[PDB]
Amino acid sequence: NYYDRSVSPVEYAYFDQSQNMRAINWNKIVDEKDLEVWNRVTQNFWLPENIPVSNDLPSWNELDDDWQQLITRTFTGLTLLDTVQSSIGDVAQIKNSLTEQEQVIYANFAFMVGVHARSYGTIFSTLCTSEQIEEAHEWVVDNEALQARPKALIPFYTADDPLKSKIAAALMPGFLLYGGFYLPFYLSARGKLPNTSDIIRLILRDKVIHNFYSGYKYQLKVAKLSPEKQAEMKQFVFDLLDKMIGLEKTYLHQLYDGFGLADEAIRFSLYNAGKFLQNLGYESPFTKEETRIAPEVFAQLSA
Amino acid sequence: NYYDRSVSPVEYAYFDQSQNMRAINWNKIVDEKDLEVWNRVTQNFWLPENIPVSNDLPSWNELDDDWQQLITRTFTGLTLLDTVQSSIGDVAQIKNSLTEQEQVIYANFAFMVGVHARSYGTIFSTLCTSEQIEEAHEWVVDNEALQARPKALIPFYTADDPLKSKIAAALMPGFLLYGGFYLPFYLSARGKLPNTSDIIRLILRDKVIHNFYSGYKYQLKVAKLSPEKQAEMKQFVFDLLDKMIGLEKTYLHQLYDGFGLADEAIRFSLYNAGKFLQNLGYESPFTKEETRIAPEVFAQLSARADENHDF
Ligand SMILES: [Ca+2]
Ligand SMILES: [Ca+2]
Ligand SMILES: [Ca+2]
Repeated sequence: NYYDRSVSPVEYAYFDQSQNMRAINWNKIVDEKDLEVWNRVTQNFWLPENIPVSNDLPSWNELDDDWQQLITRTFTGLTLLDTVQSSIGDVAQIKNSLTEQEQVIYANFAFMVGVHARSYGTIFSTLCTSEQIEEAHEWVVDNEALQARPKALIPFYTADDPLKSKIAAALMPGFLLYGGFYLPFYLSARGKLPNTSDIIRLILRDKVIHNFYSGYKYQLKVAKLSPEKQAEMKQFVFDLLDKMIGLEKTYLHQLYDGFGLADEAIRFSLYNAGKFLQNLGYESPFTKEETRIAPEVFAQLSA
Repeated sequence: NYYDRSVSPVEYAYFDQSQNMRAINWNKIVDEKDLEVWNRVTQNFWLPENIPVSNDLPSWNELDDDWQQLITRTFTGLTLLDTVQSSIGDVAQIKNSLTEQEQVIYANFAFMVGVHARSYGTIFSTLCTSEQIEEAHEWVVDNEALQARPKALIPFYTADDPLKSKIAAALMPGFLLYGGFYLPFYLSARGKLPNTSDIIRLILRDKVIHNFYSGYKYQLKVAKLSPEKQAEMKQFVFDLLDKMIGLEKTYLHQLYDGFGLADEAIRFSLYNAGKFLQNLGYESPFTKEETRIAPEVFAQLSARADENHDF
């Protein structure tokens, strides 16, 4: 068959030029799961302009300067993480794909995480002053605890280990932003910024698929490895997650300093750390007490 | 100001870690052209399943096996070029961006060229047999003239010269597929496969912007260079275009062998070669005779993409 004696262009470009290139074949596909994911993420296309964030103005005006600062800072920090994933992380997955369709799906992911980053700008334009916006950018650049998180993960994207790169690509949508996502749901549970929470739910509708898919592809690759190499990768995952949780806790304590929200946000974050691990085929070590989310906040998350 | 003492993440990842990272700022935009392009390409989002080509079945079934084969082969060849650009070319532009928004726009481009590639499969699903689809894939793999074209561009994407990479990224949507796009417009001008041409026009509505945008960013960067380096880059562009035209001519004569379409297709290609040069800030050397397109074909080429097909 033509497929078994040719390579996809990205394999030609970065791995092996010994055989000629094949065009993508969407009429005969290797993995049915790729078509399912492709259809879902493309049919879920959205842009921030179609949520009426202006209707949040009354409840925004109920919040003082400190709360408004917290929200702008929180969201600008999430914007940084999306900028990392759109511009580096998801595109780095393309060349390490198992299938042709997967290469196209990661292109979609990079674009949609771009749209996620863009959506915070829409919220800021609708609600924040230009000085609130600028202050939050200054704060993000100068917050070492914030910066430590992407600085720890970026090297996996730029190094030559596809499995470690894949783990980072799952960890970003699966875990790293949930500490910040706590804030809008905490607020909307109390009748504040309901339209902003609709944008957050559109973002999560994508991110849950991004985490699942990267975890799915990770599991396919690692299952081929020897038991010793499988154990080595598991050890790497739990060690990296442990480090990222340490960094996330430090950052969230700084972010929410004065508001009391950090310990709840950390539990919300750890619930998702467990989900991240589950999507890689591992068991969550975290207790029900460690991952406890208030019913009113969980209702916002799961709507 | 925070912006002037920080770097974007992709700059941090690949080039410069002397400063901390900044989040993309969509509230204070460096180049309003980026916002204009972002808004247009995102508003133009479409998916090929929304343009069913089941209504092409009557005119498709009129065509003999040779014409059906030609179309399947031509489109599978265009699918390869889209696969090259989606999986390698456009994403390679992200790290060489002048602005933050440009990084996100090239992510959009890579995705949408993926959609372009996807669209041919939806056409084949409706019109082609399993055997026709498989034969075309075999033919593309084994056709050296076809292969030579993306093989000439890929090295620029994987190498570390950003301007040469940018030129390649402009040449793909600006020039390399038009020799093949001649076929559906030749057909639809004769009342054949009209719905397929709607898909081609949706594809072109994106590709014209991809070419414009890469050409625009190229011009901004080369304007900063010394006159000597500008002269070096101009010579590279015309040299690369000359090479690509030679490779395209050889491929189109093989593709259209027995149909007589190759000389018209080559003129159609060279018209777009001129536009490619113009979008890079250079003058087209090609004569009116060399780039002559029939009005009935140009009518199909230039018709507005149907807004009803938008997502
Ligand atoms: Ca405003
Ligand atoms: Ca508390
Ligand atoms: Ca002729």
